[PDB]
Amino acid sequence: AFLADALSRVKPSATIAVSQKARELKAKGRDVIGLGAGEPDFDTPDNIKKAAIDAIDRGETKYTPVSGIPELREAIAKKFKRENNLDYTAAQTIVGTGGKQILFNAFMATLNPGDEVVIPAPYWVSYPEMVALCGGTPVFVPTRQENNFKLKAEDLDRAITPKTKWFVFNSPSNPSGAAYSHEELKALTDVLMKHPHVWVLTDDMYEHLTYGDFRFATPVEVEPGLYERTLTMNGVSKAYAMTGWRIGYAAGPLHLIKAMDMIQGQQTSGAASIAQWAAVEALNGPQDFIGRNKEIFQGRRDLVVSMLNQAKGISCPTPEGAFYVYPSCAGLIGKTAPSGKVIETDEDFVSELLETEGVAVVHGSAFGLGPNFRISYATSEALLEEACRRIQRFCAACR
Amino acid sequence: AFLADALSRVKPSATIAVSQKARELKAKGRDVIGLGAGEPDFDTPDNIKKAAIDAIDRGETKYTPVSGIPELREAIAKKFKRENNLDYTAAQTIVGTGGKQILFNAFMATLNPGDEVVIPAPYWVSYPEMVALCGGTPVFVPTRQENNFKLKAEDLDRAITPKTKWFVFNSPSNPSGAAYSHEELKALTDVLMKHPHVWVLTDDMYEHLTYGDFRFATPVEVEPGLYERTLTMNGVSKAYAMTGWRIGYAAGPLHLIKAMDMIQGQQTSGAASIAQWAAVEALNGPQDFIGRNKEIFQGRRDLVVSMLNQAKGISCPTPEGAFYVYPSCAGLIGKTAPSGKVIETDEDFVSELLETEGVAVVHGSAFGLGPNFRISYATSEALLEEACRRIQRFCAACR
Ligand SMILES: Cc1ncc(COP(=O)(O)O)c(C=O)c1O
Repeated sequence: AFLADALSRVKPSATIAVSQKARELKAKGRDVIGLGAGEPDFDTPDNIKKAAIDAIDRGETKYTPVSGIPELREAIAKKFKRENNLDYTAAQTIVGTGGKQILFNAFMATLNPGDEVVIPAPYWVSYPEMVALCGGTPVFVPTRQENNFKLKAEDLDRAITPKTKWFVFNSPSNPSGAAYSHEELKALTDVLMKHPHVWVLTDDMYEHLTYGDFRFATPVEVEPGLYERTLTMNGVSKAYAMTGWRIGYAAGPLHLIKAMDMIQGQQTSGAASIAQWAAVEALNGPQDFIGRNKEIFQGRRDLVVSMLNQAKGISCPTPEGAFYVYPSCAGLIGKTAPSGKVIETDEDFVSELLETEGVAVVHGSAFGLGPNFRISYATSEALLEEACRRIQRFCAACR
Repeated sequence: AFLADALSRVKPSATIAVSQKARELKAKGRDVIGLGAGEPDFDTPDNIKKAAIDAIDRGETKYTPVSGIPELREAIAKKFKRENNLDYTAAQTIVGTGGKQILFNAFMATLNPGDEVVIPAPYWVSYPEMVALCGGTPVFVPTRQENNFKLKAEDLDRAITPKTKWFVFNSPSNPSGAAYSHEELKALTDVLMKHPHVWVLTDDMYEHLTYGDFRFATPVEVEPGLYERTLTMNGVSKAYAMTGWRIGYAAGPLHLIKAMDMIQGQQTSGAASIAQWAAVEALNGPQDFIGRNKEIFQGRRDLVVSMLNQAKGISCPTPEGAFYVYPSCAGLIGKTAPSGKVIETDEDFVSELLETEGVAVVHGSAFGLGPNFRISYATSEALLEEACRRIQRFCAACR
């Protein structure tokens, strides 16, 4: 037909559908609280704004090298050494239009029909969509809430086959907020060292959003033996409240970086020049924003964890990173919502919650693990408190 | 293998190669004049820069709708009506990270194995690279310099087969600077009306760079019968000297725009927010920059054409738009260059010109039609004059 056969491999997005239903409820006058934000509710710090404005003033308005301006590729190589104790040259780095484009082109540069990509559940839904669009086969490995949504080494090992090309490792996790300690990650790298053909795609986007005394670690830092088959991907979107600017980056083996540069050159050429100069300042400038926001987010996390565990039938683990919680609604399965609807799935729970209380969350089965739902607490404490009060009232009314 | 088989369908780029030898020669201390620019030498106009700075100041730093902020999509729909007398709603528009991403995802959203894409030669080198990467088959149809590189209806009709899905229409053209009059375009749309399965991808990027009394016309304006199978693509890169900002756009039928949006959502999630607000001002603001640059560029064109036609063995047509000339070196084929090397191909002419005179151009066979070479006159008149003198000296020394 006219559209590519490949598009049929991509399942419709439950997350966009939730945003759409919420938007429809607000349009007809309902008081809706959205709990699906994927971006901080803070503006970009002034120092980053000023650097962008400076680049505009100087006339940095021309095409950049496809893989990034040299100032930013250098800043990225230094960040990987300074923050993650990894050794990359600037030539091993690539700047994309979002971390999204890094992941997309890593897959488009590598996937052939029959290639498998191991994706732990719950997963960010864009991961299997990209793999499927690029023609690969997602292979999902479920985690369990009793293990705080973290992968068991034995489950990772069973999922790997000679057809496995990639293992996607996202810590801290969207949607669960789970974050692997050094020792938890070492158990997984020990498995990967037993399957040397499997490349590792590590999504470190939420590196700087971690709570308490948790210490972030990335796969090649934990296992240097993974250096020649890992793409270490990160970005400024979450850490620096720069989601709109679209700057992500990665570092890895030269032959992969060259292949992604070739595809990126056909797709977008380099990322917006002004946004790249902004990202240079984000990485090289003062880092006070990071510490300030850890405290703000930890308080929001604590509020939501406290309130959700008071709700009838709800159980909420305490996450260690990112700004998501992944509570279970297992205690409400089989009960009758206020509307009369029998709650048979987490999708029923979430759609009844939205209609009855105007609180918009995403059901866990959309991310590969239920009966659960995701809440993003990247919004005000007043809105979180009001939304959790409504969730408490809704759950108490289920019979 | 680890890298995707699709990558092997893309031939290595001669445009990057020549840019490599020029950079290398410059490193050895040669005074190189580069005539392979693809971007205005002027900076982004101040009104656009100010709009960008305003957007930064007030915090337009969040994720946008994937297809673009509503202000820009509305500005695009209004531009297509005001400037091209086309009727599109804002829902029919899509904003991408460069015109490249518009073109790339038009193909990625549609191409299946065996789908053919008719590309007139000389062609922008990225067109067949995109088609091949996405699995399509480029089908080249040569034009003649005697027609100033404008396709004849009979030639278009002979290249269309039942497998043709796309016809790529780039006017004014990179590399040739040819621009089809309304009359000349009607000859091709008359053919396209007889082949209803062929969609039209019209790349109007150089719309606002035309000379003399020429009046730009776009296919759907010429033939409204093509409305339901054309993607009308354009951008701010060339007209507003915004190459580094990466904003391109298109309008077309909703079923294609929605497919392109789905793919763009997986790739970038939407263009840099600050750059979208700059492009709002580009389209809606004063257009004095366009008119000013027509005069400046026309004078550069006249200078380059006249000097090239004084170079021995060179024949330079007068382009109607863009900022390229596509002179023939047919008169030098078989002569011996100053080095003593016999010029067999235009690739030989171009590499000898670079090595002997330090002038960097791109050989015509890279664009599918020779013996020719492309010169960009988006550079100062002093540099064009000096480069053309060197070319004259080189050509005179060919025996
Ligand atoms: C886990 C994860 N990876 C990658 C991304 C991409 O972030 P961006 O493309 O905005 O830089 C996100 C954003 O939603 C994310 O949550």
